Amino acid sequence: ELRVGLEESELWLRFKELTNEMIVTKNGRRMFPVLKVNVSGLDPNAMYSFLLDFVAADNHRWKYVNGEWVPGGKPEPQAPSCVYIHPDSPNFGAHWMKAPVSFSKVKLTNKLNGGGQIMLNSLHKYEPRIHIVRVGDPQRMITSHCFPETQFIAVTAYQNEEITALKIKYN
Ligand SMILES: C[C@@H](CO)N(C)c1ncccc1F
Repeated sequence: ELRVGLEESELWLRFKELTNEMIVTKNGRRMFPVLKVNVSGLDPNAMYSFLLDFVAADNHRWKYVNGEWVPGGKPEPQAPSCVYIHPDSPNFGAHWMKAPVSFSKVKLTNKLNGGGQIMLNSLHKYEPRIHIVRVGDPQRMITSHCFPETQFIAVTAYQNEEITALKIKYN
């Protein structure tokens, strides 16, 4: 049976209980923590690509008020559908399953300034989602996993000083 498990779930949860924040910049910022998953029950002989996108979690934006995240207005029009191809794509099931799959090079941006970056809206909540794409398949079979532990708000700067501190502590 295909299983995709979140690595360092305990670490993600320490950020999620504060409300997680990720920085977006003109030139794109790598994530901390890094999304890493373990994979079982692929066909070790088949070839697959791994894709990552970010699903808008709400029909409103957020604001940090009196040390609390609160609904902060109506949303902006949704960010363009940005998909990151894991640089090991395409590869054998055996490759994907032998060691955790790390998305360490993906960059979050608030400008469509190219470079395979993911465009997000500041002060909007996103949930990372991994797709597994079987190569050479006439049915173009895809599997999608969502990682609710990894929810965060895109920010141009940290709002919660505890998040700022957590990021320095564990990174
Ligand atoms: C929560 C911590 C242990 O305090 N832990 C599970 C960690 N896991 C991965 C990277 C860094 C970590 F520190």
